[PDB]
Amino acid sequence: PVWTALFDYEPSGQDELALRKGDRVEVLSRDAAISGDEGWWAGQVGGQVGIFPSNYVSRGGGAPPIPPPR
Amino acid sequence: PVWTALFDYEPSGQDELALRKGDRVEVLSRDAAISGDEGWWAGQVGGQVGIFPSNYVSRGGGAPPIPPPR
Repeated sequence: PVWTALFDYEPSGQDELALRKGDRVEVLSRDAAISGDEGWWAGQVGGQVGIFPSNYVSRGGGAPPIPPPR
Repeated sequence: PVWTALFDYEPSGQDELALRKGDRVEVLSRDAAISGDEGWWAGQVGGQVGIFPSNYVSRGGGAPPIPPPR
């Protein structure tokens, strides 16, 4: 299972992670005790680690599906 | 109501539309009569119109969500 950013997000604080549409986001914690806020998760995109709004990602992506026949 | 590509799709036919993950895809028809094959939809990306595998897109996109409070 992977998560994919479905929207761009621009940090309004230094501990926040920028998201761009289509980014694969590695979800490192869903626990508010770590993100510091309900509805914020901790993740990584490329080399960057920070918190991001959980409603900006969708569980989806990974291996591309086999396309239907033509 | 927006559709987003969740995976990259490399065309393998002259009427096929390339997708890149995170692209918004304007869906012009879901009808196989139009696409010419079940599970292939017709759409527009980047000014080009062609067909793509319907299993590469997800309904979602539109406006970025309201982020939760910190």
